Amino acid sequence: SMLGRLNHVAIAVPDLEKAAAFYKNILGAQVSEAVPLPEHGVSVVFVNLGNTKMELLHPLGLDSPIAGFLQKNKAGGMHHICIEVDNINAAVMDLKKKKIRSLSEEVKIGAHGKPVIFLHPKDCGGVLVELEQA
Amino acid sequence: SMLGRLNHVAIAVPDLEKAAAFYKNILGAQVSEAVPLPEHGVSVVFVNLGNTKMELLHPLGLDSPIAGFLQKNKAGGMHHICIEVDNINAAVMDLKKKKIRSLSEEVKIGAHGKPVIFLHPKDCGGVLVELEQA
Ligand SMILES: [Co+2]
Ligand SMILES: [Co+2]
Repeated sequence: SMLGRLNHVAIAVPDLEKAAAFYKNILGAQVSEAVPLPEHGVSVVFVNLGNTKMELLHPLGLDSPIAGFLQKNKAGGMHHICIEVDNINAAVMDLKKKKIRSLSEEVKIGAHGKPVIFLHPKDCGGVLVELEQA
Repeated sequence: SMLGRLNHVAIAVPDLEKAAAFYKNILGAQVSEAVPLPEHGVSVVFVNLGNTKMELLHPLGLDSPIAGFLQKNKAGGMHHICIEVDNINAAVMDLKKKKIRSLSEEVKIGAHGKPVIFLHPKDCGGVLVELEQA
């Protein structure tokens, strides 16, 4: 099938250090060191749950894509899910053909250095969905 | 005691049939029939992504535990993540000993027929977390 695995659940957090330490030292998760991603305006910590990852995100620089989310959601919150696709270009053409209003039109290189597209919550799906080339 | 896999990401949706059909017929996901869970005050559709599932949730009756979420988030939204643990009782005692204010006291039987506990976003972790016995 075109649609694949859940690659990550992304959580925006107001304190990346504290969030990472909670998963690591309270819950006993496998947690990475923080990685700055300046191109993407965030810092990330990866929580490896074995089957998938949680990405803990915090703004990096004054123009972060998640800065506005953290003003609304001061305690942090679930920000998006990311599901893999076998072929992102075939997937974009298909979704364009289906004429869905949530499609974000332009394929960009995402935080993993692979092409992605975002579907906003505009067709009953209920969540921001990042689709990433597998 | 030891933390395990992500069992599900739960999404609250204002229209369960519309959300299910989006995943199935727009994204090409494997999607269950809607299952009412009256004891838990919701109806669920399971989206099987192979590595984990999405549980799409809609209120069933008046005092649904997600009814209040759906008033705040009219388009619906990510409601919780569920992570497995090998021993729910051990985890509850460990968490009670760590004195974390996110801990929700009562072990209940969840929709999967397994004991669960919830931790709220009160300790820098960013999301509602359900822990469920493996
Ligand atoms: Co992402
Ligand atoms: Co759940």
